[PDB]
Amino acid sequence: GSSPAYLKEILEQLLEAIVVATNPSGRLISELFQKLPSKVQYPDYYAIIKEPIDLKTIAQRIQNGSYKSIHAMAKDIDLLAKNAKTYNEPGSQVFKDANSIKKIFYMKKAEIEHHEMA
Repeated sequence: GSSPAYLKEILEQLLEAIVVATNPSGRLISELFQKLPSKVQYPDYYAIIKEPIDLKTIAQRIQNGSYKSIHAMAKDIDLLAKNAKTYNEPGSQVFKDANSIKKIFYMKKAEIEHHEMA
């Protein structure tokens, strides 16, 4: 089984793929997902979203050793995207970027596993 250090490297690879990704315009897809919305500016968000999460939290979990599997990080990516697609609307940039983050994450997860299988 993967050591904590080996797992950390894998999770860091997955996170980096998300945070460096750009749209055609050159804008970072991850920009609005790094930190949760301000509680002062978005009290509606916190009334609506049961378990908020951002990339800062996910990064902290990677650094602290709180994930014990890749699947555990995947569940948090699912949550991140689901929340964004609940608060914002289909066709909005945040909604689109949430789906983009999910695609980037799952593609990289598949690639990492594929390499492990030979």
